[PDB]
Amino acid sequence: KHNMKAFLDELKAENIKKFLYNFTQIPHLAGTEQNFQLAKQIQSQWKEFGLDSVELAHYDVLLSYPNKTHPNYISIINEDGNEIFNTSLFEPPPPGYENVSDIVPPFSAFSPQGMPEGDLVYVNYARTEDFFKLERDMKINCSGKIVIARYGKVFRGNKVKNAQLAGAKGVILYSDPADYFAPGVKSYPDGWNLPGGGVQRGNILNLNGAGDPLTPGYPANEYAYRRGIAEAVGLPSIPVHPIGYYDAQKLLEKMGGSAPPDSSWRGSLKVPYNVGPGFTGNFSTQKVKMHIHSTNEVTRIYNVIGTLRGAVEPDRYVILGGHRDSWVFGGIDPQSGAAVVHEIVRSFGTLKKEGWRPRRTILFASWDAEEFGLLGSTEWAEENSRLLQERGVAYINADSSIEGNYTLRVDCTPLMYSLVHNLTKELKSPDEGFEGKSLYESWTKKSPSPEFSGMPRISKLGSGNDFEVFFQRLGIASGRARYTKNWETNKFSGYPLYHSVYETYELVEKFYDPMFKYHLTVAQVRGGMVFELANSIVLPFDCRDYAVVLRKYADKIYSISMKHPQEMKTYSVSFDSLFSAVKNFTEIASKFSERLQDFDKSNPIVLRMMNDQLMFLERAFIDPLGLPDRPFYRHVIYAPSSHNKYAGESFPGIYDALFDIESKVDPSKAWGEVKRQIYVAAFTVQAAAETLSEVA
Amino acid sequence: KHNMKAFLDELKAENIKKFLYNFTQIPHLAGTEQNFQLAKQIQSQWKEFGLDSVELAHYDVLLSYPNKTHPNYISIINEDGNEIFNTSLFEPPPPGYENVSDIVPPFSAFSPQGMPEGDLVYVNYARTEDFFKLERDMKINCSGKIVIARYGKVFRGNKVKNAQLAGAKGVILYSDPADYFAPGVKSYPDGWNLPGGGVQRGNILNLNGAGDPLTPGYPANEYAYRRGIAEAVGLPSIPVHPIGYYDAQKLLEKMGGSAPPDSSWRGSLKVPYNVGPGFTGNFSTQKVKMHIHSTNEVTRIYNVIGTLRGAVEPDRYVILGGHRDSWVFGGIDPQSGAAVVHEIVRSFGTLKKEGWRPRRTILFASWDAEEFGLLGSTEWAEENSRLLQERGVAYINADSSIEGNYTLRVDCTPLMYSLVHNLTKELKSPDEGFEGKSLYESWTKKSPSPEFSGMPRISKLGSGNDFEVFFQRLGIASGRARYTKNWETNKFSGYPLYHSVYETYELVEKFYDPMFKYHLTVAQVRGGMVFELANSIVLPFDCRDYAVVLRKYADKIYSISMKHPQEMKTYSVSFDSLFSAVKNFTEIASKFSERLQDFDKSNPIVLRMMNDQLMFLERAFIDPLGLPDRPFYRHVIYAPSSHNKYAGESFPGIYDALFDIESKVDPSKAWGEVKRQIYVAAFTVQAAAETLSEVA
Ligand SMILES: *[C@@H]1O[C@H](CO)[C@@H](O[C@@H]2O[C@H](CO)[C@@H](O[C@@H]3O[C@H](CO[C@H]4O[C@H](CO)[C@@H](O)[C@H](O)[C@@H]4O)[C@@H](O)[C@H](O[C@H]4O[C@H](CO)[C@@H](O)[C@H](O)[C@@H]4O)[C@@H]3O)[C@H](O)[C@H]2NC(C)=O)[C@H](O)[C@H]1NC(C)=O
Ligand SMILES: *[C@@H]1O[C@H](CO)[C@@H](O[C@@H]2O[C@H](CO)[C@@H](O[C@@H]3O[C@H](CO[C@H]4O[C@H](CO)[C@@H](O)[C@H](O)[C@@H]4O)[C@@H](O)[C@H](O[C@H]4O[C@H](CO)[C@@H](O)[C@H](O)[C@@H]4O)[C@@H]3O)[C@H](O)[C@H]2NC(C)=O)[C@H](O)[C@H]1NC(C)=O
Ligand SMILES: *[C@@H]1O[C@H](CO)[C@@H](O[C@@H]2O[C@H](CO)[C@@H](O[C@@H]3O[C@H](CO)[C@@H](O)[C@H](O)[C@@H]3O)[C@H](O)[C@H]2NC(C)=O)[C@H](O)[C@H]1NC(C)=O
Ligand SMILES: *[C@@H]1O[C@H](CO)[C@@H](O[C@@H]2O[C@H](CO)[C@@H](O[C@@H]3O[C@H](CO)[C@@H](O)[C@H](O)[C@@H]3O)[C@H](O)[C@H]2NC(C)=O)[C@H](O)[C@H]1NC(C)=O
Ligand SMILES: *[C@@H]1O[C@H](CO)[C@@H](O[C@@H]2O[C@H](CO)[C@@H](O)[C@H](O)[C@H]2NC(C)=O)[C@H](O)[C@H]1NC(C)=O
Ligand SMILES: *[C@@H]1O[C@H](CO)[C@@H](O[C@@H]2O[C@H](CO)[C@@H](O)[C@H](O)[C@H]2NC(C)=O)[C@H](O)[C@H]1NC(C)=O
Ligand SMILES: *[C@@H]1O[C@H](CO)[C@@H](O[C@@H]2O[C@H](CO)[C@@H](O)[C@H](O)[C@H]2NC(C)=O)[C@H](O)[C@H]1NC(C)=O
Ligand SMILES: *[C@@H]1O[C@H](CO)[C@@H](O[C@@H]2O[C@H](CO)[C@@H](O)[C@H](O)[C@H]2NC(C)=O)[C@H](O)[C@H]1NC(C)=O
Ligand SMILES: CC(C)C[C@@H](NC(=O)O[C@@H](CCC(=O)O)C(=O)O)C(=O)O
Ligand SMILES: CC(C)C[C@@H](NC(=O)O[C@@H](CCC(=O)O)C(=O)O)C(=O)O
Ligand SMILES: *[C@@H]1O[C@H](CO)[C@@H](O)[C@H](O)[C@H]1NC(C)=O
Ligand SMILES: *[C@@H]1O[C@H](CO)[C@@H](O)[C@H](O)[C@H]1NC(C)=O
Ligand SMILES: *[C@@H]1O[C@H](CO)[C@@H](O)[C@H](O)[C@H]1NC(C)=O
Ligand SMILES: *[C@@H]1O[C@H](CO)[C@@H](O)[C@H](O)[C@H]1NC(C)=O
Ligand SMILES: *[C@@H]1O[C@H](CO)[C@@H](O)[C@H](O)[C@H]1NC(C)=O
Ligand SMILES: *[C@@H]1O[C@H](CO)[C@@H](O)[C@H](O)[C@H]1NC(C)=O
Ligand SMILES: [Ca+2]
Ligand SMILES: [Ca+2]
Ligand SMILES: [Cl-]
Ligand SMILES: [Cl-]
Ligand SMILES: [Zn+2]
Ligand SMILES: [Zn+2]
Ligand SMILES: [Zn+2]
Ligand SMILES: [Zn+2]
Repeated sequence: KHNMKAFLDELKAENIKKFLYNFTQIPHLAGTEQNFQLAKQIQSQWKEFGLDSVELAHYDVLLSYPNKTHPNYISIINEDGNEIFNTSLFEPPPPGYENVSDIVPPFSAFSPQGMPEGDLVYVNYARTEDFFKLERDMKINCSGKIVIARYGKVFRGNKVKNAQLAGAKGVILYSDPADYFAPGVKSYPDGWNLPGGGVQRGNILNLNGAGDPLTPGYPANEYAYRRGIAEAVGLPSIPVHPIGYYDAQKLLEKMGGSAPPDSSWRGSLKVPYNVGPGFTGNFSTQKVKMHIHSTNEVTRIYNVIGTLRGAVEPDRYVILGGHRDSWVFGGIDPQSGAAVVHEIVRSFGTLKKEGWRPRRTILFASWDAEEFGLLGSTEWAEENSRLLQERGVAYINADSSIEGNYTLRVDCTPLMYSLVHNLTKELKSPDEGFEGKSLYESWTKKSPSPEFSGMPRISKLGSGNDFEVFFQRLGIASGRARYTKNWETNKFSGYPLYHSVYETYELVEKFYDPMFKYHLTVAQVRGGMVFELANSIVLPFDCRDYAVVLRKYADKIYSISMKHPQEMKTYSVSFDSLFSAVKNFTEIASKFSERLQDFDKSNPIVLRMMNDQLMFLERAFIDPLGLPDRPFYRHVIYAPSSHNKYAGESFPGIYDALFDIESKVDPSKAWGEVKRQIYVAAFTVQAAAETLSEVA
Repeated sequence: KHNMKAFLDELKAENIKKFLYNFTQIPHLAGTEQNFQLAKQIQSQWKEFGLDSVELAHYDVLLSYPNKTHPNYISIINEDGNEIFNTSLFEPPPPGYENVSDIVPPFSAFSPQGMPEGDLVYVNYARTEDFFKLERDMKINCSGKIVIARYGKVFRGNKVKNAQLAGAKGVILYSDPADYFAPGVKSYPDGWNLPGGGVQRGNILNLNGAGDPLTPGYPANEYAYRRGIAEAVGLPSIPVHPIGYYDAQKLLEKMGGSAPPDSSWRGSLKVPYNVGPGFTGNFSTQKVKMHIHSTNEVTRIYNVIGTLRGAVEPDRYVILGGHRDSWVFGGIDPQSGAAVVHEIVRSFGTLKKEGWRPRRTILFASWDAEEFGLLGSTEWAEENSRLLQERGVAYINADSSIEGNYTLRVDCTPLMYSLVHNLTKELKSPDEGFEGKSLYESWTKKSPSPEFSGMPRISKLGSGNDFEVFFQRLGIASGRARYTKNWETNKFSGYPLYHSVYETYELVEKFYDPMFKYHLTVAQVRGGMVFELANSIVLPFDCRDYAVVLRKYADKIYSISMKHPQEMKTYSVSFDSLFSAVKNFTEIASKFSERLQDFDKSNPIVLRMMNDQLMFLERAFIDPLGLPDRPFYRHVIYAPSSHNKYAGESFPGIYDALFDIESKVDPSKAWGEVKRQIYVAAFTVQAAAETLSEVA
């Protein structure tokens, strides 16, 4: 028969392996011919796999590339203006790829051009709190300095924004062995650690959900009217360049000025980690000079969109999407995800050729230009926003299936918590020592919930991937699942070879997943979720799980405010409305759940009415006015952190109103805005609750 | 049986008459006790009439009232500062009402306080083109002058905005007999003309759809956080007061300076209509002084919301709404509408008591505070926006049923054109000389379409009534219908006794509609529309009618642009994308219409899928970013005119970008913005078209 088990049993580790090899032999950088050729290949294969239609959706977006005949690099210059040390022009290519053409050298995409020259200040991870420590506690002024920051902890675009706001005239980003070299493991090609010549590529935009910097709000189609570059969204104002730890050692070893303030500022290199500014006595007349010549260029990109039409509710869409573009070979990011999507489409297509169709329509997407700011997913969603907001049931992301081989890592809306628990209880653990046990059992053992015994950790959605437009702009229930490494403290830093030329097929096959069993398990989780969302008669969302988390978030935000009890008295700052709304949501959700299990199961209108109530529940948390100064982050419960795009923040409007409030010059105005955000949150929670009330 | 004919036959002229008398014996000013008492009465009666639930929804909004012990008035002062002439403190009350308490004296709601003193400039109707003529052609400077303007042609808030922008320090509004005294008709109480002591009340806000000035975006509930008055939306900065033509004659008779520029500036009073500034030689040292002491006050208002639950689609809402608050007795505005709504609810309730229910849910609303800026409808829609945008099928307004007795006047979305044609063909004309003929026949004869032989005129929706939030903010298909007077050239000026103490029951019964036959016909049109919208199996919308009008609007906007052919060449301004989108909409709508008539009529999912496509078609014209500087006008095809809130403008984003473009100092920038608006319009039309495509 044609059920979830038939779907899941058709998925094969060996196919995922074959696909990963196929997708990682040459670079697939967004906007390049090689990436268009792969788009055409996946379009052809998805048609052959059995999808009803498979189309390319193209857009012309702003991208950024180094100048091939004018390379980017950093120097130390002496007082004569001789360049006495230069950083590398490329990463040493991996064995057997030293003749591959078109490997883009390391660069920070969207850096402006410039040749700034100055003294270095070391800023640790360039986090908001690192800059607070420098300016407020240490009294070090970054104005007109070049800052050097280690990668890790937060999205690199936030580091750049923080350095600009501190008055830096350039930023150097580097990978410290403390963050990218696990003790006791060898460097690539002999292990999975970053070598000293390896460098992490990546964009440094602050788009806040806008998509293409030139066309915020509207798709970058053939007649689009573009902003001028001076009005573009999210571009950095100062030059930025990334380097490896061999080169960083050379820039850091001569650093003078103040000692590091404590040990959380010292990495693993044999240098003092002095903060500066500038070099010690003998070298105090030497300076650092950047040479950045990259150009921004409007360039065509291509999404592949595959449709499997639903048999009963073809106007309800379940979307499985992940990106195809890579920095170089994309052995983990993104092709370990794309190979999994490819096998899922193949399995669904096998069932379709046997006469089966899902209840609801399934859309499959291979997005382009994710690495340049989620551009392909965002432009397509802008083009199709009316269809998505009235018809979109759920979005399941599918970037890298593995970033480690320890346990599962899931981030999703609370509406999917019960679905994920139930599905993982029905899947076999691939883990050593859990033979014969469920994935739920191994995952719960290795990643326990901080709040509940016998349950696994599930995190908030932040951003930094292609679910952002669907979840934070449009309010479509979204989720993601992948295998990860131990110690989720380091989760925002990436794995050691992230965005380097060393992320290859061989890396995955030799060091991560030789039997492709972790890939297979992740295919069963993502595919199983899509199967349930597209086939369950009642949508598999539990509104009571939202009620639980809303109380947790309300307790958390109240606790932050209560660090300022005198101000809460003076300005009559009350959270009563917010707790009332959460209480009401809890009561209404409980009654709705009772009707959902009781309602006349023979009545397809009451069913679809109740399915519409479940589908539009995530949508109810959207505020059409957006969050302050971030018009494309419209979800009132969740937004990417203003300090770290990768992290989700709960009740973000109230959180940002409270952040560093003790430093605001006009406290009455500042606390007025806290009160306004409490009203907006309490109203939105109550409005969302009321969508679950009886409809008339 | 229980069909539309049973509904329509139950409606009685005599009941409408009884209700109108009942609703007009005492003033029902928003925020007053008398108006709360009437809300409670209508709640009780709607329950007794048979509705499933009837609730009050209350809000606390900014309202404005004169000071009872410090009256507003205008003077002419001599050089000694003696007040030699004062305007009236009240309108002489009508016969038998001279002892009615709490008649609010004439005032302009939301005027600031002030006692400005200066020279008068006469500005005709204070339209954008009147100010253009004064400053540009006549070289008259209004800076620091008091302007005097006649009512008519455009909404009074636009006059006030125009006077402020010209630098006026006060505005005097008056009713000229040219606009408010029909030749050969007697003054009230002997006829329906405005007496010389009659004065038109009315608010002078420029809200642009915001609702309560203190809470834009969110309902003014019990925990709302308000803006300070300095940040309130839409308040005027200069004092404003209205007067009758006896008083206006006294202010205008001494006017000197320049002669009127032509005869379209002269009204019917025996004065020169000199433009000023100031008075002629002998009186040149006299000035005009305003004394305004009104206060703005947050005040509770109450909407009555009645529900008749649908039998098959209870989660689909058809709304019939109109306001209850009046300036004084509200004999025409609004109680001639409210009495009709009351009889419609009574008829629906009779059918319900016999076991009938409509297919879809019908919501009935008695809105408060319409006269102070559409506040009650807008706050309720802000509170319920998530429910309305996912479930709202249609909104039918119900302000005054009659403003004349000549023929029908309909404004609606093109989606309702076919519904209105079909219904009026099935109704009897009440008109003299059309006995035995259809309403369609009399209406088409008296108000022919400017474009099509054998069809009636149907106008665009503008604003100035409670449909605004539903149609221009939320994108719910909306319509309105009433009986009107001849010569629709004067349609924006009102009938002579509009917003005066003389609008009484006696006015309607003696002079407008003694047999209540025009009221009955309007009840059959509004009720018949609500019946069809709530009961037709397929929603009674024809998307092909939108396609026709979109081509007309595209031709019109292209023609405006083509007055500037040299600029269109220089800046490559092309309308090709917009015409392409309209062509595509036309083709897709045609194919959708074919499926709608062909689809398997036994399949309720294809039906509801296709009903959802019809319901969300109006919704597709909403841009979540709004129009420039008008965030609550989000419909891209229609917005209230920026020059006249009562008039609708088509493709408003392009129209406003083109308006007076030859006067912009930076033509490249100005034409860039025209091109941006063409892209937005072309994109939105294509996106709306695509919602009618096959769904997968
Ligand atoms: C969580 O869910 C509950 C419902 O269980 C909501 O409760 C409502 O809470 C508000 C307070 O925010 C109450 O508002 C009060 O309404 C009174 C009149 O209520 C009657 O009439 C209405 C019809 O209009 C009915 O809906 C209702 O059942 C009652 O019969 C007003 O008189 C109150 O105003 C007076 O008191 C206040 C406070 O002291 C003064 O400031 C005023 O000036 C005035 O004197 C007040 O407005 C409302 O009645 C409650 N509804 C109920 C119980 O059904 C919560 O609001 C909701 N939480 C959130 C965050 O939305
Ligand atoms: C009204 O409806 C029609 C559909 O009937 C839409 O037509 C589309 O119009 C656009 C132009 O705006 C066409 O875009 C062109 O697409 C070419 C590739 O198309 C092929 O591949 C796609 C899959 O990606 C298929 O959908 C399609 O069927 C084709 O097989 C590009 O090569 C074109 O770019 C090249 O030419 C232009 C113009 O000279 C250059 O500027 C470029 O640099 C490049 O050389 C171009 O982008 C699109 O193909 C049309 N779709 C069709 C026919 O199905 C209208 O757009 C629509 N109106 C509006 C307002 O939306
Ligand atoms: C995840 O799995 C759990 C456990 O199976 C699911 O909860 C269970 O769901 C069913 C509904 O299919 C409930 O059965 C019902 O029981 C009541 C009597 O209590 C009866 O009236 C109904 O006719 C029906 O048989 C069952 O109680 C419930 N168990 C719980 C809550 O412990 C859950 O729905 C799954 N989550 C999904 C699909 O998202
Ligand atoms: C307003 O009234 C007109 C005239 O009645 C309505 O148009 C008519 O609608 C019916 C659909 O109920 C059409 O009948 C169909 O004819 C085709 C064959 O051409 C057949 O395949 C179908 O089975 C069905 O019988 C009829 O053609 C059509 N007449 C027209 C367009 O002239 C119109 O729908 C009404 N508008 C509303 C309800 O909004
Ligand atoms: C990846 O797999 C695809 C699909 O099998 C290969 O593309 C095919 O190559 C054959 C032989 O060269 C051609 O005849 C077909 O036209 C191709 N099919 C499609 C759908 O493109 C591709 O060569 C493989 N790539 C690598 C690097 O191994
Ligand atoms: C670092 O690179 C720079 C640029 O290529 C080198 O400086 C150049 O040296 C050549 C040959 O001596 C001169 O013709 C250029 O005028 C120099 N350019 C600049 C911008 O200074 C420099 O030698 C390199 N330093 C090393 C390898 O230590
Ligand atoms: C308007 O009609 C209503 C409803 O008939 C009248 O209110 C009723 O008055 C009677 C007798 O005074 C009371 O016993 C009822 O309690 C009232 N009913 C309701 C539902 O309020 C009202 O008096 C009429 N008003 C005028 C001015 O004639
Ligand atoms: C217009 O009204 C004003 C204000 O009431 C009158 O001027 C006042 O006259 C009284 C009695 O003579 C004085 O006590 C006040 O000091 C005056 N007030 C002001 C503000 O001037 C004025 O007489 C009236 N003019 C008429 C009726 O022609
Ligand atoms: C496989 C993961 C490590 C990919 C990682 N995302 C990611 O690398 O996306 C890119 C682009 C993200 C963005 O521009 O928002 C980046 O961070 O440089 C994430 O989802 O955490
Ligand atoms: C019966 C009509 C003459 C009522 C008329 N509307 C109306 O009087 O509304 C009021 C308030 C309108 C507003 O504030 O938008 C006004 O214009 O003063 C209209 O719809 O044209
Ligand atoms: C890149 O640098 C070369 C060589 O100096 C120069 O000729 C060219 O203008 C640059 N290319 C771009 C795209 O700016
Ligand atoms: C940092 O330095 C610049 C000038 O070199 C100055 O404008 C700025 O105010 C300084 N900030 C401080 C001292 O906080
Ligand atoms: C994969 O698992 C093995 C066994 O625990 C381990 O030695 C290896 O380090 C893991 N690989 C990675 C990349 O973590
Ligand atoms: C109205 O005027 C009176 C009398 O001059 C004054 O006492 C009162 O303050 C005013 N009322 C308001 C509401 O401003
Ligand atoms: C109108 O008068 C004021 C000063 O009385 C002046 O500021 C303004 O520029 C004048 N406008 C003209 C002459 O257009
Ligand atoms: C009502 O109709 C009669 C007959 O044409 C006419 O004399 C009268 O003026 C009309 N009333 C109004 C208010 O137009
Ligand atoms: Ca865009
Ligand atoms: Ca409001
Ligand atoms: Cl992912
Ligand atoms: Cl109306
Ligand atoms: Zn990725
Ligand atoms: Zn990446
Ligand atoms: Zn009215
Ligand atoms: Zn009115």
